[PDB]
Amino acid sequence: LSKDIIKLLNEQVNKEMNSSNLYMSMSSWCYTGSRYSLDGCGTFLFDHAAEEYEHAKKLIVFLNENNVPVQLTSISAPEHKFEGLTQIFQKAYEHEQHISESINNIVDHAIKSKDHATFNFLQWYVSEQHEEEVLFKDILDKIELIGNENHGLYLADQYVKGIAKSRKS
Amino acid sequence: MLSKDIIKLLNEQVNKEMNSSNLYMSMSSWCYTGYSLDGCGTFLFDHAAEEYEHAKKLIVFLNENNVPVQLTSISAPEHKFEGLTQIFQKAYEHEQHISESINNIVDHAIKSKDHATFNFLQWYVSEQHEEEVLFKDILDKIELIGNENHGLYLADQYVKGIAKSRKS
Amino acid sequence: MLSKDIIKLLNEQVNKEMNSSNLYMSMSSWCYTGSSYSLDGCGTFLFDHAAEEYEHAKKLIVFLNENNVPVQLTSISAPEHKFEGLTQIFQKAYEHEQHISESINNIVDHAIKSKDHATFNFLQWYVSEQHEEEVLFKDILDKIELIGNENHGLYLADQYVKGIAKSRK
Amino acid sequence: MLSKDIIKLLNEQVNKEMNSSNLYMSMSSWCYTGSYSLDGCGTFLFDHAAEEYEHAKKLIVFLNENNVPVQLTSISAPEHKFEGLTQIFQKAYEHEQHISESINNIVDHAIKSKDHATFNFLQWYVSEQHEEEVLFKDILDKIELIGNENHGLYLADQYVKGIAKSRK
Amino acid sequence: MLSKDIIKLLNEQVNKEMNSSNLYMSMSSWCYTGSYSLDGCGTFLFDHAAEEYEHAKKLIVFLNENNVPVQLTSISAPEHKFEGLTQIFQKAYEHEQHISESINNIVDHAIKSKDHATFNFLQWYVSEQHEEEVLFKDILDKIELIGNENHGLYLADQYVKGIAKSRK
Amino acid sequence: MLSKDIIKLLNEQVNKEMNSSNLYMSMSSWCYTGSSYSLDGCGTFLFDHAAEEYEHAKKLIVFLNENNVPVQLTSISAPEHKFEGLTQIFQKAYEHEQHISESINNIVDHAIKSKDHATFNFLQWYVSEQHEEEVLFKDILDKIELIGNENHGLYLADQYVKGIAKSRK
Amino acid sequence: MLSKDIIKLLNEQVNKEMNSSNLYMSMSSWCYTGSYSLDGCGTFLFDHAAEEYEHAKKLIVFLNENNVPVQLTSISAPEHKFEGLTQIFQKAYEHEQHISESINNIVDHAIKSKDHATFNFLQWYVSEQHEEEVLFKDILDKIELIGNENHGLYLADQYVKGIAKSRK
Ligand SMILES: [Cl-]
Ligand SMILES: [Cl-]
Ligand SMILES: [Cl-]
Ligand SMILES: [Cl-]
Ligand SMILES: [Cl-]
Ligand SMILES: [Fe+3]
Ligand SMILES: [Fe+3]
Ligand SMILES: [Fe+3]
Ligand code: NA
Ligand code: NA
Ligand code: NA
Ligand code: NA
Ligand code: NA
Ligand code: NA
Ligand code: NA
Ligand code: NA
Ligand code: NA
Ligand code: NA
Ligand code: NA
Ligand code: NA
Ligand code: NA
Ligand code: NA
Ligand code: NA
Ligand code: NA
Ligand code: NA
Ligand code: NA
Repeated sequence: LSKDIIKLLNEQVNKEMNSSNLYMSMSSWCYTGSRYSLDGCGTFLFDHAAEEYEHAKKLIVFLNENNVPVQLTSISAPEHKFEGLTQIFQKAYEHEQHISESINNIVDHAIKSKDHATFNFLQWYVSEQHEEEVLFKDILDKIELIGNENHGLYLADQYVKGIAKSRKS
Repeated sequence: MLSKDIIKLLNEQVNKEMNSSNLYMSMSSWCYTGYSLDGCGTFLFDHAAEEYEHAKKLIVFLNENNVPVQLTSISAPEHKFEGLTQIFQKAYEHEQHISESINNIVDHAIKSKDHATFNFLQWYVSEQHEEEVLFKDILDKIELIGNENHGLYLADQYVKGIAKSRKS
Repeated sequence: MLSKDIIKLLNEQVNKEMNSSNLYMSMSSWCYTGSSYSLDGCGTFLFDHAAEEYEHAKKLIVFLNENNVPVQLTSISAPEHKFEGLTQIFQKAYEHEQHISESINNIVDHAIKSKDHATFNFLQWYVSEQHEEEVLFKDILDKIELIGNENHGLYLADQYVKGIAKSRK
Repeated sequence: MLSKDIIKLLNEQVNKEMNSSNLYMSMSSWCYTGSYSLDGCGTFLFDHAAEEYEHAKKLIVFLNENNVPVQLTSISAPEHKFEGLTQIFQKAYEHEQHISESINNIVDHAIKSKDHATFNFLQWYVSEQHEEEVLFKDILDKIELIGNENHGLYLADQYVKGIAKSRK
Repeated sequence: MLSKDIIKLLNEQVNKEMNSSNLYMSMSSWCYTGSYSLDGCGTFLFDHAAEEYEHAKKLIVFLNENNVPVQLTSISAPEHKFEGLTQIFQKAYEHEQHISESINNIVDHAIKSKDHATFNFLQWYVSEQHEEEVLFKDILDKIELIGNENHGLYLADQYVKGIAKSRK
Repeated sequence: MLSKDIIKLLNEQVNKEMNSSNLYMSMSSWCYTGSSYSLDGCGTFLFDHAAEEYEHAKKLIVFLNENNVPVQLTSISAPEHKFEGLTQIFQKAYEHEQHISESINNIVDHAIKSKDHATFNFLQWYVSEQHEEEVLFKDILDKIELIGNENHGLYLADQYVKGIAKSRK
Repeated sequence: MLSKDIIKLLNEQVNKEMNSSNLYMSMSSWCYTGSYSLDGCGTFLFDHAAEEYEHAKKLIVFLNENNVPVQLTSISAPEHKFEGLTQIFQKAYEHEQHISESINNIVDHAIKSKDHATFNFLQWYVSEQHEEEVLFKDILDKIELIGNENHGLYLADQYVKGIAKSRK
């Protein structure tokens, strides 16, 4: 593995751990707010946090198997106060776009350095990340379609609860 | 509902478990690249993942009880270690510290008559105890085998067997 | 052998559970016929919860009989029957469950003080089930508040609770 | 809809069933602790108490489904002191005869007021109550046949234990 | 690791269980040969003796797995002469109450010293011992209910035989 | 009916088996915690052998009860607890098994002399099992001596015994 | 081939078994008709008679297969009058002790004369006879424990009926 690819992979491990924390904090906001219980969204975000940690694990396995040191850096406290349900999913979606871009950057570097084993390895991750980014866009758009007049938050929360349930099953 | 003190201790425990997860990943990586000791490396990786599972279970409990989760900043884990004995000695000491921290929570739950929380924590007391004992056993086996000749190989194979039997 | 204090607290708990069971039957009936819609989802849920409370009473009576302790049943007061609305009924129910949780904690505390470990051990199923019940009532109450009662809110809330009742049996 | 008179009689019947349930729990406890335990009789009476509560529940379902208010009354503290096993079963049997009579009164009323849906619904209850009344008469008579000289109480208790077990 | 005080109490508990096992073997033999054989009671007491040894073994496993030395003491010669069946079950019941109290003492100590892993482990034992104590009370009371006039001893022995058979 | 001598020898054998069981539990504990490594393979093996010795005691008690002979339990002396090393512990255990074999031979011999064939016949399972145990201890002792204690010898020996324990249960 | 002395002892044993079978048939009949029927004891003794004949047959097979002449003697008319149920089982038990002694004598002889094939063959018989002797002692003792006041004979007969049924 090249020096640059090693550095980018280590940074990606750290980004995934940071994402996991961020989504746990968002999950907690859904259940208890900046200090309603939106348990559908809360469950979905918790499960997504756990999935991000699974990505970090898979990257660590790859580093260990390739004999490259894993360099875990300090963990920053995630944001814990959010304005509302739309805003939380808008931040999440933007965050997923940033993660997509960071993976694209690694893949691009693997092509440039002719590291095709690493290119090949990363395909599961490109593909899963894309599905995640699209899923967040879809939920964000559904929250906006439903609206928050009357029982809109309830309907949105039930919609997201359904998505969470179907992705575990 | 939960007392202020119990909430604070539970949040601190979530952070301690995340910190443990990172520490064990760093130890795992030292095993692979610090000689490659893949048996120890796999075992420690799996133990890191298990600590994160403990953090998750605690977060579920907090969410379900409507208590805010406060994830804090954590220092980077130590990454340089002196040798295989020393790494397992540090790990074991760390597990004893985690045991003590859980005992403190359980003690506070008794004092504040929070028996729902006492009851919840029993799986965690039990699993943590099994972990602490397992680390002591591995440490002692590493010392029984010794590092003369192929001792490190035998120790690594022994630990590889433990890792395999605990996933199965 | 059980201490005098523990015997008295266990007997009081039998009587409290019978009282709770009747209270939940009365709440159930309010849902079906209270002064003015039929809320059969909530009505079914509360009926089922009433029956479960009586099962708690029965389990405590079995324990007393098996331990050779006399059961001392007192008069069980007629429950309250008039309620102001759906939110209020679930607010009262939730507060009532919190009171039951406290009363069990008090017994458990006394078992520790008198070193009655057998009784401590017996009571753990009850601590655990009670906590699940208290949380369930908090969740329903919060959902009722999220939905609101503008337009078909009450219908939505009732359908939500109907679904919970069905999934728990 | 159900007539006013029938509604009142049905609610009174619910209350009688709840009252019976409590009385039989108290009788059950006397068997266990009223030394020595009559656990056969104690189990049988406990189970009969539970069955009476099942009847109360069935009646409440019918009221809820018919859109009629359920009006639960206070349940009086039951008798707790009894002179002996014969006397307890004599009281129980007399109590079951009273419950039979109270059901007959409702059914009679349903015929007179032309509430045939209610008449039809109550048939399971007429039938089950009759079986209960007969069962109590049979047990009481068996207790009398066995007698209490020597180990007569033991024999009676074992007989009733057998009945309790076969009915579960 | 386990505290010094808890280690000592746990070892004492092992020894109490071994002592109980021997006492119940002696009581079993009195039933068979203390003419006539009370083989129902004899079988029940033998089986209970074996169960006490199973408790001793479970405790020893816990000590071995926790790296604590097991210190077995001499087991005193048990009482072998008894006045009758009531008296034997009265002694047995009192003995079970003493064992219950000794377990409560350890559990209490575990709470006070914050050894929650040990508290958690001991719950199976608290629960099983309570069932045993109650079972002895029930048998003793049944022996008293049956009496010894005529074939009372036979009836009592057949009752206990039935219990022994259903518990296997 | 059993002779006086046979009754006394059978009672003595009950007490010897209880004493053996305790001795093997103490040896087991030495393996796990003796003054200085954890030898859990040997520890498990010896625990299991202790339990089996107690099963021998139980079978003899059943025979006495069924034959209407009083069981006369004496005090069971505390076992020895300090041992010098792995070789020495298995040397003591093997010698102890040889002594038990002799004590059974003495009973069998007395049964022949008193023409107590029923007792002779009963004792054959015990002669046979004891012989298998004695041989097993000789085999382990010899294996411990073949491996030696230079380097990881103790570890190898402990793994060997662990395998025997596992295959016997 | 079998020695002359062993052949004679084996033939005598066949004859003893045939004689036992007849004696137990007579005892069986006394139970049924010696008013009232003790059919439990009657069935048990009949079945035991049949079992003794099965032992005779097994011994005859061994003699035939070893090429030794079987010499059957006259079977003496058995006792037919007995004083009561205790006395009948006391005679039966004493008879079983005599049969045990006669088997011990043959086995002893086989050791002394070095006929180990015969020693080996006889082990099933030593073992079965011992179980029979013990069973008769147990029944006799139970008859004594129950007593004959009131319905004691009925209880004893039902007890033995149960044994007969479980052994088939
Ligand atoms: Cl930070
Ligand atoms: Cl921070
Ligand atoms: Cl009323
Ligand atoms: Cl001691
Ligand atoms: Cl002859
Ligand atoms: Fe709508
Ligand atoms: Fe009788
Ligand atoms: Fe080697
Ligand atoms: Na992602
Ligand atoms: Na841990
Ligand atoms: Na209503
Ligand atoms: Na409740
Ligand atoms: Na009583
Ligand atoms: Na319904
Ligand atoms: Na009433
Ligand atoms: Na009835
Ligand atoms: Na006896
Ligand atoms: Na173990
Ligand atoms: Na002792
Ligand atoms: Na016990
Ligand atoms: Na050791
Ligand atoms: Na042995
Ligand atoms: Na007759
Ligand atoms: Na043949
Ligand atoms: Na003859
Ligand atoms: Na015979």
